[PDB]
Amino acid sequence: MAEYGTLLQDLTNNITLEDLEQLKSACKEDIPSEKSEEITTGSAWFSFLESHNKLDKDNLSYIEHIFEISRRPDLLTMVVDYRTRVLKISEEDELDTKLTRIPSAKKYKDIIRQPSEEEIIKLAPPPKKA
Repeated sequence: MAEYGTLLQDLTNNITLEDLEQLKSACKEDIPSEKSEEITTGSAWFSFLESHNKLDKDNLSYIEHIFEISRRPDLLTMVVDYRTRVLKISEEDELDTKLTRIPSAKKYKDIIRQPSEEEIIKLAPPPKKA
């Protein structure tokens, strides 16, 4: 999920305001013009997209299309290459399986799973004054 954030950020880094409008132009059919006005960045778009059902942490099919229909294979390439690269890392077997709440396979949330890994938390370099 983090790589995905950076992925979008990476193409966003290569995303020009002009290029975005091209994406937006292509997205005129998928994304509303009322929101296109505030899409001054790939981040602004992805954020809107994220805020909406246009872009999940792993769903880039619609965006990858934008990058495809638009004449900017450089951004698409990052998304495309990332798709496989992160997929090659996060080699999930239950990706094709639509099983959600399956205590017989999937793990329930009755157990409290904390995301704060305080074990390897000392490896972070925060800008706090000593």
